[PDB]
Amino acid sequence: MHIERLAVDESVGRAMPPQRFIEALSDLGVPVEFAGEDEQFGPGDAVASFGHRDAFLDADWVHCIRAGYDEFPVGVYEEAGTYLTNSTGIHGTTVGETVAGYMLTFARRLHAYRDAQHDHAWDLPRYEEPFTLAGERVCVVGLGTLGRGVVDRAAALGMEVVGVRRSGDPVDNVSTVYTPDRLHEAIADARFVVLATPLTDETEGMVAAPEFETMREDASLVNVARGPVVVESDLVAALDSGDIAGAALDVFSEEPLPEDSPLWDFEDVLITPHVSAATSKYHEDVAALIRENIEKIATGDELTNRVV
Amino acid sequence: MHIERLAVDESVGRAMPPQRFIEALSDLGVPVEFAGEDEQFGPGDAVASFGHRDAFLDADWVHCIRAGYDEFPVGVYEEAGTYLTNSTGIHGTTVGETVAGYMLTFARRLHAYRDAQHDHAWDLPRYEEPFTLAGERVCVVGLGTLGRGVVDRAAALGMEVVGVRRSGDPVDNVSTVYTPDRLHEAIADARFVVLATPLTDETEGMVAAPEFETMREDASLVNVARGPVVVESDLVAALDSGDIAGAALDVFSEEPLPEDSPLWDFEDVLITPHVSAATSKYHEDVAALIRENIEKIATGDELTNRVV
Ligand SMILES: NC(=O)c1ccc[n+]([C@@H]2O[C@H](COP(=O)([O-])OP(=O)(O)OC[C@H]3O[C@@H](n4cnc5c(N)ncnc54)[C@H](OP(=O)(O)O)[C@@H]3O)[C@@H](O)[C@H]2O)c1
Ligand SMILES: NC(=O)c1ccc[n+]([C@@H]2O[C@H](COP(=O)([O-])OP(=O)(O)OC[C@H]3O[C@@H](n4cnc5c(N)ncnc54)[C@H](OP(=O)(O)O)[C@@H]3O)[C@@H](O)[C@H]2O)c1
Ligand SMILES: [Cl-]
Ligand SMILES: [Cl-]
Ligand SMILES: [Cl-]
Ligand SMILES: [K+]
Ligand SMILES: [K+]
Ligand SMILES: [K+]
Ligand SMILES: [K+]
Ligand SMILES: [K+]
Ligand SMILES: [K+]
Ligand SMILES: [K+]
Ligand SMILES: [K+]
Ligand SMILES: [K+]
Ligand SMILES: [K+]
Ligand SMILES: [K+]
Ligand SMILES: [K+]
Ligand SMILES: [Mg+2]
Ligand SMILES: [Mg+2]
Ligand SMILES: [Mg+2]
Ligand SMILES: [Mg+2]
Ligand SMILES: [Mg+2]
Ligand SMILES: [Mg+2]
Repeated sequence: MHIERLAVDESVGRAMPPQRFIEALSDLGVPVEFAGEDEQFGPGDAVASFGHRDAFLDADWVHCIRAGYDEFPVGVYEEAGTYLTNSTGIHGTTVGETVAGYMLTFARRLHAYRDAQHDHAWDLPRYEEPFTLAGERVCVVGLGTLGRGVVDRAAALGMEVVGVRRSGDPVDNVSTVYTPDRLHEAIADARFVVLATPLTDETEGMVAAPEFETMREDASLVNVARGPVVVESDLVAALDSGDIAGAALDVFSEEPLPEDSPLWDFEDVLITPHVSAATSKYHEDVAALIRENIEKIATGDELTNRVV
Repeated sequence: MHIERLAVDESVGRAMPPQRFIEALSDLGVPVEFAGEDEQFGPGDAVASFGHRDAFLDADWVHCIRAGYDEFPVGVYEEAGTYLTNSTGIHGTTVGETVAGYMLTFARRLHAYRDAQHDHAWDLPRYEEPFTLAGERVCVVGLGTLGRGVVDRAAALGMEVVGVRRSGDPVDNVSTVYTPDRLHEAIADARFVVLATPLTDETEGMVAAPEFETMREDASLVNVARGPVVVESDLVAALDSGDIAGAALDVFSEEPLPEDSPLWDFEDVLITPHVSAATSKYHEDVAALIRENIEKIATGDELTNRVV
């Protein structure tokens, strides 16, 4: 399979300016070209894209610039003979730092202080409100690149770390790992529950009213995975009733989050606009994977992060 | 010395409910009692207090429940034969976590997102705005309990750490230690400059217009020390002119921060109301110091954290 061109789909703009990425891929050994949204593809084309387009099935290879490839019809790629790769492996530091930032925000009450800053108010916390992450329990659901980025930072901060993954097998810096049919055992005693799984048939709606019942009333949910891993209306109901204390949410069942969502209005909810993995160097981070896979395809080696 | 009672001055309420601290010391080996602000003291009395009262000079021992004793008349304690101890040693985790929180808030843009949350606005950052702490440089000025709490967390997050202390001697997790006469060299290339010194003769007004000139235009100041280590009007001017990018400020020249201060209104300033060390377990953390010095008094050993 003989790549002659890398097309950079305009949808990459949802993560990074296309020209920054195109410039990062100079010296690839094939030309790199911008592709607008209604262009055609053919043999010899590789495409780098955020979203899926059916026109891509005329190309030889699509590199999805996201870790999560849930919006791509994987079955149709195989039939068309188009390779599909993803960008898992590059988001550990960005998302790990954002999640550490969410947990420290809640522990040290930074968000409440920011609210007060708008009012020029010197509002002192109640004695019980500020706490330390050190000594507190976090459950990380999904123990891959994202989850491990969270775990390693949580462990370094002195948290007790448990988690969940498909295999249930051990992970460094996780004291106890559970399979997904022991999720309720994993989350029950945690001060924070972090979601870092792909969106699949299995994970869709994982976290719903039963899970919020099981969680501690003083616990917070962190979702940096995909919105539909949570049943969003159940999350709203749990927040309304005080079944849990709050949440840090980067992803939602409808994005952008509608202006009329109830989720904006809770003091102890942090909303971030699907930017937990944002970075001014995303173009370099993704370019490294493209260079790697170009070499693999050129030499007949197995592609890195091949989905189908 | 021979202690028969610990009085808990009501001013401890500026950090912790007095009854919580009294009850935490129910097995100390001497009785512990609430003291109101106009009580008198005598031989055998120890007193725990946030601030100084002249009535305490009739006691044998005052434990200041703060690390910083700059509002105590140290001179006069020696004359009265009253021992004075402070609470340095107990704020590393709380302040370390807060400062990691500030830094992660700036890197990951969480404060901007909080502001947008109030407006129900899905506001995407500029491409260049989000970055990672990993790989960025922090200079920690003061390498004691606070400063080491910052250092260790910064280092674990992948930062390059340099710092400043009086002795110049190496410190674990600091790549390069400078003496205070090389402050300008220490700060010049740092993305974050963190202040963690006591307020002394030498430290007052350390950070003023010339230091803001020296610092990078993209850098942020963190002050968790004392407000007067900074020349506050010079900080405002520096922020206005874009000499530095922003600041996380827990302490100020005048506290509470006056409502007319320009500091409240900068997007890239975080105001917190002298709470970087706040904790729902402060009672336990201070109690541990009392228990340690009661053992020292009983055995005739030197007191821990003795100021005079
Ligand atoms: N918010 C953002 O900007 C952002 C950025 C990047 C990624 N994401 C999302 O995060 C997802 C994960 O990315 P990643 O790079 O960390 O993926 P990854 O490295 O493939 O890790 C996935 C992890 O999920 C586990 N898992 C799968 N099904 C599970 C289940 N039912 N319950 C519990 N754990 C389960 C896997 O278990 P095993 O270890 O046993 O295989 C693995 O530990 C992506 O698919 C994407 O949706 C979000
Ligand atoms: N915001 C808050 O709520 C909060 C909480 C606790 C403390 N504080 C403030 O923080 C201060 C430090 O507390 P701590 O427990 O960390 O004290 P500490 O353990 O005694 O450490 C003080 C450090 O400052 C260094 N130092 C002294 N003069 C300096 C100078 N001119 N330039 C640079 N470094 C200098 C000392 O250097 P050497 O090691 O070489 O002697 C030491 O490393 C307290 O005095 C208090 O004012 C604030
Ligand atoms: Cl949903
Ligand atoms: Cl109480
Ligand atoms: Cl000043
Ligand atoms: K094809
Ligand atoms: K991975
Ligand atoms: K383990
Ligand atoms: K619950
Ligand atoms: K429960
Ligand atoms: K007790
Ligand atoms: K005395
Ligand atoms: K100390
Ligand atoms: K060192
Ligand atoms: K000066
Ligand atoms: K400057
Ligand atoms: K400069
Ligand atoms: Mg409140
Ligand atoms: Mg269920
Ligand atoms: Mg609202
Ligand atoms: Mg090879
Ligand atoms: Mg100077
Ligand atoms: Mg204002």
